[PDB]
Amino acid sequence: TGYGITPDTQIDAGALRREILDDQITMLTWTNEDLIFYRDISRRPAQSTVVKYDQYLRHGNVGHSRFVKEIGVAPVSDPNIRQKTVSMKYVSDTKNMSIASGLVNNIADPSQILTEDAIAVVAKTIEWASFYGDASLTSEVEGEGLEFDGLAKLIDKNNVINAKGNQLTEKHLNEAAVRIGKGFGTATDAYMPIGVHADFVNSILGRQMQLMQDNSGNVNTGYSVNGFYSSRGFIKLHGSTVMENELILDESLQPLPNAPQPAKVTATVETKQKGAFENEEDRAGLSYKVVVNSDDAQSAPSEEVTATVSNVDDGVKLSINVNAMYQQQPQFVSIYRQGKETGMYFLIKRVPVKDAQEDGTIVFVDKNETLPETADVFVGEMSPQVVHLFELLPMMKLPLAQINASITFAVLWYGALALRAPKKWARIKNVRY
Repeated sequence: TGYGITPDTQIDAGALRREILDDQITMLTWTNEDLIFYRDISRRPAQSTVVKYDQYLRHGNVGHSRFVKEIGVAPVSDPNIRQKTVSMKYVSDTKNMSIASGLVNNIADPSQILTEDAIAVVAKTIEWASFYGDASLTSEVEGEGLEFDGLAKLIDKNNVINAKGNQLTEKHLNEAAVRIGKGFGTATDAYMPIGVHADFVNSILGRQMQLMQDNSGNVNTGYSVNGFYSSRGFIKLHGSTVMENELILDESLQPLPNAPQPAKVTATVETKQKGAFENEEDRAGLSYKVVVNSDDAQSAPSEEVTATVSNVDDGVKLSINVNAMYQQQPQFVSIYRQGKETGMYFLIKRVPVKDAQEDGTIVFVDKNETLPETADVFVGEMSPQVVHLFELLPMMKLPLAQINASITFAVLWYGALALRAPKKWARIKNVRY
């Protein structure tokens, strides 16, 4: 009031006559441009039913048999198997504008800030849909609304485990490049996260020292590493800055979301008291922290291996984390994710396994793998004949019908990601950040 002002909290019950100011928004987040794997994947349409056919070769029999005197035996050529892969439908849109707050005075808003929020949220859910989730066998056998994953199905012989999270020693990349060698192809790219492509620089390499006749003072230091080449020359387009699963919001940011429509918090996983049979050393005991119930159609337990087990490479496997799932229908729970321990050290959770759901009673999960560090980096050949993204209908927006004098709103399809060469690509696990 009166004379003298500031800092004064502008309630006019706390204040005087003076006129506050305001600005243009400044986005600190993942942007749209900052997505990469979704930017470079080549894309062709699948005009189809949600399925389609992919026709795929494996070759003849040569050996000591065929060995040439007069005639052969049975010139049976090939299997040529065929493999479908389904499309998937994943618009995620709850958009609203109160005709009140669309018509008042604004900041540049909203129906541009909304379309951005949409096209961004879906077109991120694409590449995240590419890097992790397979079709998790759901409440009962079928596909699911989840995109049959880009790199989960890949793993057959190409995942070179780093027995513990270690550096990228440039020997591993070489190994994944000869693995993709025997698959008749030459790995041209690499990806994810930016918490490796640094620690592949600041930890290991770039420590050549040039102590020369060299001027005092002004000179650079350090090293910036792209264009690695081993068997065959390539680039690492790398450092997405995106991980969703890897860092679980199961941290203190854990928030029940309307436990009405959020399936009931899982029974805090039955404590293993881990017994040592399955491949492992003799680990410690294991503890459990009651879960924080999660979004539409998923419940996620927490702990895995807690106290003493974590001295290097004991391969300590929490024996039975038995998740007792009891739910009143909200969305009958499907994926019950065991998101493993805080880390040996820096306490924020991680995500070892999304396990599709069957027992007939409590889910059973043995453990040790991948646990817990930021891990993957994905090397292989991106080229329209190898990693290929099927767009049933491109991203569109359709309006909807009004009831509450709000306005609903939507974006639309993407479809699925199909490999033509499930062996010509490679992913290595348990790197570090």
